[PDB]
Amino acid sequence: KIRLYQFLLDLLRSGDMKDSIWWVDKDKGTFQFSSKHKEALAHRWGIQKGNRKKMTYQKMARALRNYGKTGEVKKVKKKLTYQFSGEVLGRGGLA
DNA sequence: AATAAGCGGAAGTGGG
DNA sequence: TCCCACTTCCGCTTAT
Ligand code: NA
Repeated sequence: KIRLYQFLLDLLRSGDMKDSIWWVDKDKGTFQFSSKHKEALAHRWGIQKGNRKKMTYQKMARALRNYGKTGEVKKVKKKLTYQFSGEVLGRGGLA
């Protein structure tokens, strides 16, 4: 099963949910979710995973928080805004 | 208050 | 056994 950070990077590449998530500074890997449309994106994550319950943005963000220590995704000091690591960005484009 | 978001411990579930 | 990679639940805090 795909990892959450990869699901998000792939969405940003495809633009399929551009009203729910977007790059802020793609060269730096900063991205942001829509206040009003993030739940639809969270629902898609849960369905992709086949989880028992309906996924919510809150649960998805709780998972994102666990990447802060290992570094794949860090929370930036703006609402609903995060930053991928250089490792995630480089390996992603190469893959 | 109403609404929204942030913080994050802890217990539960997957798939090795 | 026991970690992976989250998921789910819960109580608390901050927004300015
Ligand atoms: Na605010």
